[PDB]
Amino acid sequence: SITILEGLEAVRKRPGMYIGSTGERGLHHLIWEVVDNAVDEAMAGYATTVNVVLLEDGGVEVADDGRGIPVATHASGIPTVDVVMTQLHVGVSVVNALSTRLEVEIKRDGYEWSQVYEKSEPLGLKQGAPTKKTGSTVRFWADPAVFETTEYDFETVARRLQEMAFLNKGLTINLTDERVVKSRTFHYPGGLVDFVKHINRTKNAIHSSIVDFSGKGTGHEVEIAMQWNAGYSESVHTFANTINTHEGGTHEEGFRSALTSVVNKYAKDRKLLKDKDPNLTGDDIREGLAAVISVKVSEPQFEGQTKTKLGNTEVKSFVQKVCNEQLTHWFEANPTDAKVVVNKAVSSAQARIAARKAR
Ligand SMILES: Nc1ncnc2c1ncn2[C@@H]1O[C@H](COP(=O)(O)OP(=O)(O)CP(=O)(O)O)[C@@H](O)[C@H]1O
Ligand SMILES: [Mg+2]
Repeated sequence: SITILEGLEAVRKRPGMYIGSTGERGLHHLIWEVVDNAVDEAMAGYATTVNVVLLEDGGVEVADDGRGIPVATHASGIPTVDVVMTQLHVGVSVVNALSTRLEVEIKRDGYEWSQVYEKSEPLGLKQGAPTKKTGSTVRFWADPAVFETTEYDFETVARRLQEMAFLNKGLTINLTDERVVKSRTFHYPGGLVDFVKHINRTKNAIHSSIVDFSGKGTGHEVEIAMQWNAGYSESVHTFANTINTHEGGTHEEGFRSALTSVVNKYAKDRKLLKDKDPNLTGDDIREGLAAVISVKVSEPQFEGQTKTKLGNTEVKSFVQKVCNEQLTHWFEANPTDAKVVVNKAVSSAQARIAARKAR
C-alpha cells in the first residue's frame, strides 16, 4: 500500500530539499558538490590542479590530480565508487540522482578505471591501461526533467572557483567553457593576502602592511588575513573547509572577541584612548576592515536555516587564542599601521557621538 521514499529516490521526488532549488542555484549545486569533493583533495595535500569544463552538450567535467576515488571493494561488497555515487551520507551521490548520466574516470592503484552510471544505475566498473598517475575525472549531465534551466552561468562558476583558489595557495583551478574556447585560470600564491588585496582595490587601504597569520590545533586549523580601508563598514569573509559561511559563526566570533580586546589593550598602553574613556566597541574597530578567516575543521557542524553557520564551540576558543597571540605580535610589530587603524577606531567612535549630539 504505502510507498516509502529512501535514498536517491527521495532526492528525485524533492530535489529542492537537497539542492536548494530546481532553478539556477540548484543546478549550479551539482557543480559545487563535485568541485568541493575535488578541492578536498587539494586541501589535504594531494591535488595541485582542478579543471572544470563546461562541455558543449551541456555536461560538466571536473578533473583533479588527487588520490583518485577509492575503487577497491567496500565493506558492502560493491566497489567503493558505487557506494559514494549511489548512497546518501548530501554529497556527490545527489549529482548522480539528478543527472541523466554520470561518468567517472579514475586513476588509482596502477591502472585507469572507468565507471558509467546511466540514470543513477552503475553499468559496471572497467579496468584499463596501467598508470602510475593518480586522480579522478567526473562527468555529469543534469536532468532536464528536474531543472527549470540546464544552462550553466560562466560567471557564477568563475566567482566561486576564484575564491576556492584564494583559500588554497597551492591550488590551480582552470575553468574553460566549450560552448557558444573561453578560459580562465586561478592561482594565487599569496593566498588569503591576494584575497584581501582583491577586496581592498576600489576601497582605499589605510595602511600598507597586510596582516597574515596561521594557527594549528587538534581537529582544526585557521588562517587569517586583514587590512583596513577608508570604508565606514566591514568586509569580513569567513570560510570553513572552503565553504563560505555567510551566516558566520564560532570562527568569526572568536576572531571578533580577540580583535576587540587586542585593539583596546594596545590603545591603553599607547595612551591612544583615555583610560577614563570607555573601551572602543567591536563596530568601531571593524569600521572599514577587510578580512578573511579560513578555518579547516576535521568534523564541522553547521547551524542556521541557511546551513552557512559554523557552530563548533571548540573553534571559537581556538581562533580567539590564535588571534590574541598573533594580532598582538602584528600590532607591536607595525607601530605605524597600529597607530592608523586605532585612530580609525577612535574616528569611528567620534562619528557616532557627532551624529548623536548634532542632532
Ligand atoms: N576526487 C576525489 N578524490 C578523492 N576522494 C574523493 C573524490 N571524490 C570523492 N571522494 C571520496 O568520496 C567522498 C565524497 O562523498 P560525499 O560528497 O558524500 O562526501 P564529502 O566528504 O564530499 C562531504 P559532503 O557530503 O558534505 O559533500 C569523499 O569524502 C572521498 O572520501
Ligand atoms: Mg561531497
